[PDB]
Amino acid sequence: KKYSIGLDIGTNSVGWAVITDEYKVPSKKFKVLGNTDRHSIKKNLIGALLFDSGETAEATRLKRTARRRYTRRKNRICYLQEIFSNEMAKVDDSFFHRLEESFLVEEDKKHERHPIFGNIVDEVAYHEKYPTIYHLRKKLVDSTDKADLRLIYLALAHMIKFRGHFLIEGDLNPDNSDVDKLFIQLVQTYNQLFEENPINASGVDAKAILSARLSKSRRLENLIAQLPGEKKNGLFGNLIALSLGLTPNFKSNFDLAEDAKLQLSKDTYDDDLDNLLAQIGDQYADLFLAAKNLSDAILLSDILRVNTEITKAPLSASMIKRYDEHHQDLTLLKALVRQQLPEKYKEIFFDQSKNGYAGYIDGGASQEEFYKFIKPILEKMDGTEELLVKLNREDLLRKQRTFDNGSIPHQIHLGELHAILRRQEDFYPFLKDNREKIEKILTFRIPYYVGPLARGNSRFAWMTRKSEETITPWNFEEVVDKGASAQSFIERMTNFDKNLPNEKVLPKHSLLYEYFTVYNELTKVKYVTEGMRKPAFLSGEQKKAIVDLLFKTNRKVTVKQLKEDYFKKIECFDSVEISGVEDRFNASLGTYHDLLKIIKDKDFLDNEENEDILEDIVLTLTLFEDREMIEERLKTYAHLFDDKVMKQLKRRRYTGWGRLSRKLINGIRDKQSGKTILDFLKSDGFANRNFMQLIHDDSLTFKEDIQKAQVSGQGDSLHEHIANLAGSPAIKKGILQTVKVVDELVKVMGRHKPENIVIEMAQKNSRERMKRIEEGIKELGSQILKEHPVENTQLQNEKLYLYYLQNGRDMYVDQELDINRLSDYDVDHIVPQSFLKDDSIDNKVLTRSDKNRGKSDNVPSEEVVKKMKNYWRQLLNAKLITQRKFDNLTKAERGGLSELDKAGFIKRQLVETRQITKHVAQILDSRMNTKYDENDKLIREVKVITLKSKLVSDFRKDFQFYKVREINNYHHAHDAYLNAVVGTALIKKYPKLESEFVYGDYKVYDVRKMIAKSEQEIGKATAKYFFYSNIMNFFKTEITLANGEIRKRPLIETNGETGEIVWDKGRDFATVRKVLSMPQVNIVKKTEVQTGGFSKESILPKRNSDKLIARKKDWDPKKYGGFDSPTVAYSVLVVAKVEKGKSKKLKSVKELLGITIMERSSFEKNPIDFLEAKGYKEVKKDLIIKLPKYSLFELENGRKRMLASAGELQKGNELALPSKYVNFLYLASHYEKLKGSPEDNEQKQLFVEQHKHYLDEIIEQISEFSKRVILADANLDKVLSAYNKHRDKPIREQAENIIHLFTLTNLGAPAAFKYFDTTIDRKRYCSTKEVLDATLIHQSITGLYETRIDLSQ
DNA sequence: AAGATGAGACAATGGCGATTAC
RNA sequence: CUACUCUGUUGUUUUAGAGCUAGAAAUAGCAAGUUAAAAUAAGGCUAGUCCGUUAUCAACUUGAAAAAGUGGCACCGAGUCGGUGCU
DNA sequence: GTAATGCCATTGTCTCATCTT
Repeated sequence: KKYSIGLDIGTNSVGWAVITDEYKVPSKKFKVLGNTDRHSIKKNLIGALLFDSGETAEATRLKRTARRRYTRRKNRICYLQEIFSNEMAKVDDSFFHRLEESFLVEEDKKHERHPIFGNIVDEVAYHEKYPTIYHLRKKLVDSTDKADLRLIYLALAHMIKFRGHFLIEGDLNPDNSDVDKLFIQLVQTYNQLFEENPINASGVDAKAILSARLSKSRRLENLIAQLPGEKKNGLFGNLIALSLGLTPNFKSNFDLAEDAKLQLSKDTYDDDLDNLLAQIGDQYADLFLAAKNLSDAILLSDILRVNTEITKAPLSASMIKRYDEHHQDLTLLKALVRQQLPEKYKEIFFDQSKNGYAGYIDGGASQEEFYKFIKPILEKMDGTEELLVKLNREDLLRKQRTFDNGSIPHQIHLGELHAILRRQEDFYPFLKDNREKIEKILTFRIPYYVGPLARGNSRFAWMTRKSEETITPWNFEEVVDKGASAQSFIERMTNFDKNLPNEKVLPKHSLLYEYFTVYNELTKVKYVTEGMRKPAFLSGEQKKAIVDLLFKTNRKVTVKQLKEDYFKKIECFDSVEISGVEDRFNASLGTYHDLLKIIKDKDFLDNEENEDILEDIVLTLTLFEDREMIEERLKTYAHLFDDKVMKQLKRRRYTGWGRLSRKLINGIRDKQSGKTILDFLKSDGFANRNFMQLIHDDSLTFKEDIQKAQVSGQGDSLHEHIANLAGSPAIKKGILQTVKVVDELVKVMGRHKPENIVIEMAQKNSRERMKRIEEGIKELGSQILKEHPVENTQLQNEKLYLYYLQNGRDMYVDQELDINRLSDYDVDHIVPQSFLKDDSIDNKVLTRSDKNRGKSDNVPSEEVVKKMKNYWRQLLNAKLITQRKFDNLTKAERGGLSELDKAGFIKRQLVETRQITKHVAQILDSRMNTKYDENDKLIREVKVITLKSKLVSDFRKDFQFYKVREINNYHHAHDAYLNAVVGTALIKKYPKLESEFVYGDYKVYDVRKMIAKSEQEIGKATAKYFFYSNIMNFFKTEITLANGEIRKRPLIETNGETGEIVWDKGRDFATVRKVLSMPQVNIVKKTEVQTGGFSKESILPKRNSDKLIARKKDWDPKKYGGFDSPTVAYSVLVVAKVEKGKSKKLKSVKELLGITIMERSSFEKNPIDFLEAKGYKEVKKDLIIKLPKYSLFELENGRKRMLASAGELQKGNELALPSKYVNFLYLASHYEKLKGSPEDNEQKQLFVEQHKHYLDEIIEQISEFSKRVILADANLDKVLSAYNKHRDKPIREQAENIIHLFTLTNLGAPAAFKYFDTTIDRKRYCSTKEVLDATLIHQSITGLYETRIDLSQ
């Protein structure tokens, strides 16, 4: 029995269906295991696996690095105590011991409750003498007297524990720290990036402006006032606003559609910066980097207020001044409030719940919340000067430990540490002996390229050891093989090219890469002069001349500079027109101009012998960021340069990686031509092929070379094949599940492999079209928006959007369209639906009658093209229409549609562009087909067909097999079935087109033979598959062309070459409808142990509740607080006995106990001991059942539940709504947006109106389903009541809201939903009792093989 | 008319506590 | 398009920073607050300045584990699958 | 006393209304 499998792979579901030769879904009897009376069940071979999305490893990575940081910080403190130990033992015996046990309460604390001195008197004296640690630090830096060793340790430990950032390398100096130098660097980067209309800031006094004590916005405005050519909303103004701490919007600066806001203080700035940079290119990356540096400088000046130089510790003195000012402002505030506003004093200083001062100090109230709370209070009170100016300047009652301290470099803390060590050096000899040791503890930082200092038991570590001793900050240089460690780092961090494995990818800023992309963008440029009247691609000599003369002289090349300074200057061409590019060249030779600015030797940059040297330099600067390792890897080229520019070269840094390798760009060579990819880009004769075309085109050896190396890089296991794929972990999980589903399906069919496996990979728009309309209108100059104003909400209508796209004019006739008579007007297709199924705006026009297109079934005639070509050219250059639409509109002037165009349409409909789909097909093909013959040829028994979603979607829309995702989860399985049907139909109808869809080595049939010329009526003497280029015409009974003639096709479609019936237009559509109507579809929720964090991360205060979880073994949460809300890994049905407490009373209980993630290892180590520790006795070990999340139970009347938890359930049933209601809902909800022909649209609308009683019937279906299964009668009553409340509303709205009503009945967790204004809150199933007497159903991945256990026992 | 800030609603399911009802 | 290394600042939690005056308390009037220690997934053995939140996971049999095995075919129907013949 | 009906969480984010430029 031959069969085929259809698959719909997604990130949260995998649809699957099995079809026969007559497009039927088999129904089979499957054995049922367990201990019930049901031994067989009938199931349809169609279903869908559902599963939670796979997660990325980012969060785990962050947590891991955080753990490492905490560990290493604690180790730093342990090092400091190790240095201090013997002399602290001589001074105080239990000092460090008291410091470690500071957290414990006095009952559990073995030593005195007072940490530092152990007696209350000395503690009071210390705190009064030093109320903050910065007081002690400033004293120890500015006092020559001998100090107590405990206080010295406190200062050093505070400076080491919170040591500051490492963003600045080397000693602190004005070149990389003062605001002025970084401002000059910012305007230098700005002028370098533009140079046309640059900003000159020679006169500015950046220090006096940026460091001045004023509000942020007023400082920004004051700096803008000093630059008359720039404004606050300019790019530079937005950069300064970003550097000062404001939230500037860069949307207007780059005309981006979506608003991109950046805030340096926000933790999510980097990925936001990566999104923005992705939109505008990485040329601005270093610009924003300089802004960040400038921000830190400004921040450092905001903290380093005490610049008077009378002290040696600027930071500690500044914190003292902040303390004093805080004290003054506090006492003044209390005085003013008590004087003027006696009432509400308690709300500010005692209440603490509403963000008062007590909330600012003792409650969870941030600085911005406290300021926001006290701003109106200060405004209302009198005598509040000198506090509001501080509040607006964000310097009122500041704490010493705030979010600003991230900007403090570690060289300052190092300075204060050096000062303290030097002051107390002679008094304590071991400080003199261990000065460099302590300094090394503060300054030592494990390099990125060394990584975890493991000894073989770390999956993430790679470093090499030159000894066998504990790595410390002092012996790191002589124990860590930095050379070998850096080499391993290189070997690990080098990703391999997806096109060619086993070859390292070049850096993104490599010179050869920039040359490659520059030529790749330049080769798609076409020029038309005055006389030739036809587009001609640039020749090799032209490319070399333009590159050498223009691209090697300026960073930005625009079309105007290109035509003015090359074509007119050298080629003497007065007027040129360019279609390939829009405004400028996206590619650029950034690295070239960077190196030119560094070494200032233009001839050296163009010598082809020095290419490898420059590639080595860029690679070294890309891989590493540390100055020492860069100097080590750049020492070989010290003699080449003058050693002045070498310093500037070492300061340059590059980040990023490309996607292609050197061997692909300029390595592999065509055997016949003898030219590499780059050589083909530079020279290719008349026609110039781009990169993607060389990969696609089979006439060259490049495609063969890329294909033949794909299987070398692969591995042996399935896991390695899945890990090598290029996709998110979610789709990789879905792919693995798909493979397993295929394995089970071929097992179910008696180990018979299928014949075919068909695979499918499962307000902004209004803004884009609005910006498009506004730019087109502003460019043209017709003020249609003035006489007929519209908003982005109304622009969703097709006919109105087309009305505004066409300047309010008819496309075929020279007359204006009537704004308020669009119902009489028709929407025409530039390329008819009989040739290509393209219903986008790119191929649609609006006109009063589609008879104006003319009599031909092709593109519009030449008589209309000749009349309207000028107006279409004005709409073209005004960006109202695209280049392709203009090409299609004016195709009759060039003969009309051609065989190459029809072949392009066929390839557009039949080939899948996504690489991930091809790799999945490769995996399935390799796993399914594994036989050979005597020779070395692969026998392909199973064909893996790759299909596009558009085909099945159009199949649904054309024949009313409508999809409504909100009804149930059946649509995945249905999509898989329809994929199988369409795939099998296409492989049966057109076997010679196997190379388009089927994976593997096939004959590359040129499509020119297949396309029939001059309507040969698909003759049989010659092949002639089709005259009309639409592949899905044979499913249709009639074919309506663009003129109105209705062509007829036979009732039974058969293959021409083999005489096999491929589609019976009666029996097969009836079969498809019957399959779509089946109510039993196997929907399976993949059961999964829950993993991840133990609980909510919140560390809650102490409470009298046994739900609290201890943060450490001996930290009783009733005294110390802790975590609550643990996640249940899985539930465990246990049959056991418990003590009632009134007596022994071993009542035999049966209940689900949730094993939390934290408890899992202990429970699995020894379950019985764990359960006895929980209180259970005489546990029936053999009856314990492991129940992971989504475990399925069936109760009475087919009602089903899924396990969400140990104490909560989810809905387990699917609502098999009849097909007629699904189609009615789709039609009623899509009333205005039918997007079909007018007659067809009228038919659908009349069908909806004639069948409006289906609304009440659907409500009845939801009601009866809910009463049987859902059991939420309060919500059902709410629903029915709301439906009766809104029966007056239009049919469309009632349909749209019934769609929301199906959330009441959906499989999975209950969720709230809205019926018009009314909201129905979720009813949860917060009890697991009933499942203890239900039937548990263990399911295979396909759900076919079941095991039913009656838990009554 | 555009940009920024504040408030009311959405994500999105399960655990905790309170509540209420038998 | 994933994956990875180095690093910081906040935050939270207990304890320390003596509260003072009345009053049998309850509760009232005021003073004060900015800082610090320690933990920051419980923990693990392999004892490293390492690892612990990703991937993977129905049931049953054999195994410490990677992993191997276990479930008849047609026909008439179709409310979550039912019925009939052969085997 | 036991068993079935709103807030919080890595407290993010999006849209609408009002005020300011």
